Amino acid sequence: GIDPAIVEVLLVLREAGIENGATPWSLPKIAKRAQLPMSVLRRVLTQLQAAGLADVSVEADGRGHASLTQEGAALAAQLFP
Repeated sequence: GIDPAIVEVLLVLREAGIENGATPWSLPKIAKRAQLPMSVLRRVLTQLQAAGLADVSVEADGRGHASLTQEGAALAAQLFP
Protein backbone atom coordinates (compact mmCIF):
# COMPACT_ATOMS: atom_id res chain seq x y z
CA GLY A 1 0.00 0.00 0.00
CA ILE A 2 3.07 2.24 0.10
CA ASP A 3 3.75 5.09 -2.38
CA PRO A 4 6.79 3.73 -4.23
CA ALA A 5 7.85 7.21 -5.34
CA ILE A 6 8.25 8.44 -1.77
CA VAL A 7 10.20 5.28 -0.86
CA GLU A 8 12.46 5.60 -3.91
CA VAL A 9 13.33 9.21 -3.20
CA LEU A 10 14.13 8.34 0.45
CA LEU A 11 16.43 5.54 -0.76
CA VAL A 12 18.20 7.79 -3.27
CA LEU A 13 18.67 10.59 -0.70
CA ARG A 14 20.04 8.14 1.84
CA GLU A 15 22.61 6.92 -0.73
CA ALA A 16 23.55 10.53 -1.55
CA GLY A 17 24.33 11.24 2.12
CA ILE A 18 26.40 8.17 2.97
CA GLU A 19 29.70 9.99 2.28
CA ASN A 20 30.13 12.58 5.07
CA GLY A 21 30.48 16.16 3.79
CA ALA A 22 29.33 15.19 0.26
CA THR A 23 27.65 17.89 -1.86
CA PRO A 24 23.88 17.40 -1.93
CA TRP A 25 22.67 16.06 -5.24
CA SER A 26 21.01 18.29 -7.76
CA LEU A 27 17.31 17.76 -8.48
CA PRO A 28 17.83 16.26 -11.95
CA LYS A 29 20.33 13.75 -10.57
CA ILE A 30 17.90 12.70 -7.83
CA ALA A 31 15.13 12.38 -10.49
CA LYS A 32 17.39 10.32 -12.73
CA ARG A 33 18.57 7.96 -9.99
CA ALA A 34 14.97 7.58 -8.60
CA GLN A 35 13.67 7.07 -12.14
CA LEU A 36 11.00 9.74 -11.63
CA PRO A 37 9.89 12.60 -13.85
CA MET A 38 10.86 15.99 -12.39
CA SER A 39 7.20 16.86 -11.64
CA VAL A 40 6.84 13.74 -9.46
CA LEU A 41 10.16 14.38 -7.71
CA ARG A 42 9.07 17.93 -6.84
CA ARG A 43 5.81 16.65 -5.37
CA VAL A 44 7.60 14.06 -3.26
CA LEU A 45 10.20 16.58 -2.05
CA THR A 46 7.54 19.08 -1.11
CA GLN A 47 5.96 16.37 1.02
CA LEU A 48 9.27 15.26 2.57
CA GLN A 49 10.20 18.91 3.25
CA ALA A 50 6.81 19.42 4.94
CA ALA A 51 7.49 16.39 7.07
CA GLY A 52 10.89 17.72 8.22
CA LEU A 53 12.76 14.82 6.54
CA ALA A 54 14.33 16.63 3.56
CA ASP A 55 15.92 19.99 2.86
CA VAL A 56 15.08 21.35 -0.55
CA SER A 57 17.29 24.31 -1.51
CA VAL A 58 16.40 26.26 -4.70
CA GLU A 59 17.65 29.53 -6.23
CA ALA A 60 15.68 32.22 -8.04
CA ASP A 61 15.36 30.10 -11.18
CA GLY A 62 13.80 27.25 -9.23
CA ARG A 63 16.85 24.98 -9.71
CA GLY A 64 18.85 23.50 -6.85
CA HIS A 65 19.46 20.45 -4.70
CA ALA A 66 17.97 18.33 -1.93
CA SER A 67 19.15 16.13 0.90
CA LEU A 68 17.91 14.45 4.08
CA THR A 69 17.76 16.55 7.20
CA GLN A 70 19.50 15.13 10.28
CA GLU A 71 16.07 13.67 11.17
CA GLY A 72 15.56 12.14 7.78
CA ALA A 73 19.10 10.71 7.60
CA ALA A 74 18.89 9.01 10.95
CA LEU A 75 15.41 7.61 10.18
CA ALA A 76 16.39 6.44 6.70
CA ALA A 77 19.22 4.33 8.19
CA GLN A 78 16.70 2.55 10.39
CA LEU A 79 13.84 2.28 7.92
CA PHE A 80 16.20 0.66 5.33
CA PRO A 81 18.71 -1.23 7.52
